[PDB]
Amino acid sequence: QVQSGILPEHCRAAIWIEANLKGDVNALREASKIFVDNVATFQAKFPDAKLGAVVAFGNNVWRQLSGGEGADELKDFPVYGKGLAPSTQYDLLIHILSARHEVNFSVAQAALAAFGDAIDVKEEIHGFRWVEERDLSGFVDGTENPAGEETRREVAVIKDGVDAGGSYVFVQRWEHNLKQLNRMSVPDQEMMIGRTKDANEEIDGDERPVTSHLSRVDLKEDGKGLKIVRQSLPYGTASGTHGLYFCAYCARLYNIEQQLLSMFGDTDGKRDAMLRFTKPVTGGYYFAPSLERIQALG
Amino acid sequence: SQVQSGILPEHCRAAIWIEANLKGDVNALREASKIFVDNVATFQAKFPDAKLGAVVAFGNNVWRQLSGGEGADELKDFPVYGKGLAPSTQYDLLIHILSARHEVNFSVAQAALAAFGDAIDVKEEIHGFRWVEERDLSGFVDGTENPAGEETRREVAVIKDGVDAGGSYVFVQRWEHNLKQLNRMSVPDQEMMIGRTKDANEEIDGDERPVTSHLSRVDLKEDGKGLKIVRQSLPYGTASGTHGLYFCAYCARLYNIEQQLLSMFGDTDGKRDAMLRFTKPVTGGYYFAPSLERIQALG
Ligand code: HEM
Ligand code: HEM
Ligand SMILES: [C-]#N
Ligand SMILES: [C-]#N
Ligand SMILES: [Mg+2]
Ligand SMILES: [Mg+2]
Repeated sequence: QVQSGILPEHCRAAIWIEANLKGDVNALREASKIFVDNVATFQAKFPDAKLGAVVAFGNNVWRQLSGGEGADELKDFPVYGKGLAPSTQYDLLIHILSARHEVNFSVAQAALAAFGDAIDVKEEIHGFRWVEERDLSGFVDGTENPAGEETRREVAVIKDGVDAGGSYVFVQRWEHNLKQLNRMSVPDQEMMIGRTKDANEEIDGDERPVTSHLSRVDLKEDGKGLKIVRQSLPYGTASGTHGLYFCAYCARLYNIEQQLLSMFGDTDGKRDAMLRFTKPVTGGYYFAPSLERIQALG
Repeated sequence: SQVQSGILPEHCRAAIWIEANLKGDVNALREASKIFVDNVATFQAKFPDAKLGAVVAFGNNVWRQLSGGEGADELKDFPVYGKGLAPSTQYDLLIHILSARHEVNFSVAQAALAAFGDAIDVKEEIHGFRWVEERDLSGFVDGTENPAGEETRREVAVIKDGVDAGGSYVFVQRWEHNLKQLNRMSVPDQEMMIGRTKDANEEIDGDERPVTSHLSRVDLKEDGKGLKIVRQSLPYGTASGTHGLYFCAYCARLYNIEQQLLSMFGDTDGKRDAMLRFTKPVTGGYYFAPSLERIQALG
């Protein structure tokens, strides 16, 4: 019932396509059914890839496709920090992940053939897992990410009601300035993140700044963690733009939004220390329906 | 007398090509090149699993300066072919990194940029990937008649004696495929354009295919001796944006490459390559890849 791209772990490569609807919204119903069938065909042809994919929709388009039923938290991605986090809300998100970039490329081509000229592609990002599963900053990223199908489903997948099997998606492309990062001593970079760089040990919450990344995003509400399932990957060229393509799934949009309000100064007026070397340049929220919901579109 | 590690490896799934111009004094390339080939050895020791190789190669103007004009007799700036059908974008430096792991290539590319620093102006950076069934994005298999095995690849690509022993000439040319235009062609018309069958990859006989077919343009012989080259090309791009083939070839003589270009672009017999119907070259450059010892001896 869940779309195949939400739960797989340790993907080596991904493709994210963000697009606007040019045509009639009804064009998305047949295209989405064709695409999920193409995904099943590619999984049968390349079982070693561990391929998964997700089709997700922006607020305006999803309200039309669903007739206003469910997806109660869905809204256009707002700016956070009064503009520190910009907003680039589009209508459609396609997320393709697997162990093989070449298979993702064929799947991306099938997605574009299915949607055709009904969409205007705004962004296409090719993610790759880097050496030692580190972010391009040199810090390991995924250590506290929910692990195993059971916990990932608990965090990411809606349990009951009309949206059972669905998930909320957040995508945000960051552009790293590695020259500005390298000007920082390793201990200063470690206090900025909240984990040691080489050994990847958590720095105690009482011993690191409240602006450290972990202090901004490891949030609890009366001891219950506001967890999310991250599928982010590094991207870019060595000589041009590079950074992290942030991607997260959650059964509630609330958990993601509380982390953004914290990181961008809206909650307590303090900003994530990572803003010293990297910045977000896109931002969008989407609703990922269940596979049964996609089949019930036409 | 040792060949640079990136020329001969076969079947590497990923590559990075960086093309750049020199901003200041040519001297800056001397230490940077030594640092970079040392970084390559360090990365091979750290990621023995990667099967990493790399090449540093130089354009005519900068190689004449670094070599004092000795050797590399065929080197010259890449000219236009077909009076402009093949454009020319000759730069000063080419860095080619290939391995079984794109992530390792990325670290090596960053080390190359750290070594050369602000002495260079990067003009192009292309990330190549091997596609499904080793096919070009056009859907045709690549590589079938490419020299195979170290022995033949060395014979074709590596200079055997003299001051340039262990070196090679490099040609790079980025093509932009129009897959929509290709898909308007029937499969039999695409097969006559290439000179091989599409699904089974069987050669169409030379007397049964047009003289404009790709194989008829580039499978050239001089009294029965093939003008062979070692190709290291890979597909590149985005599905929604620009994509195609990043053509890359190594040869012990620049002559073999040039005869194929004169043929493909209409200079030899007035006929051009049928692939121009759906794809076009947008860059072009020739470089000289010295042997590892000649790079170590830069100073
Ligand atoms: C430049 C952008 C970012 C970088 C480089 C980055 C990097 C990291 C690193 C290195 C970790 C620690 C390793 C781990 O446990 O996964 C981490 C953890 C985390 N990040 Fe980020 N991050 C970024 C943006 C974001 C954003 C935008 C969010 C949420 C909206 C976020 C949410 C999280 C969460 C929830 C954790 C786990 C915290 C915990 O429970 O320990 N990150 N990030
Ligand atoms: C869009 C650009 C190109 C495409 C799609 C392309 C495609 C192909 C294909 C499908 C083959 C047949 C399989 C094989 O034997 O490898 C081939 C062969 C070959 N291509 Fe290309 N090619 C391109 C450009 C070039 C260029 C620029 C050159 C040389 C300057 C070249 C030289 C060769 C050679 C020597 C062969 C082997 C011919 C033989 O001996 O049978 N190609 N190419
Ligand atoms: C954080 N990723
Ligand atoms: C030709 N490759
Ligand atoms: Mg924690
Ligand atoms: Mg032949």
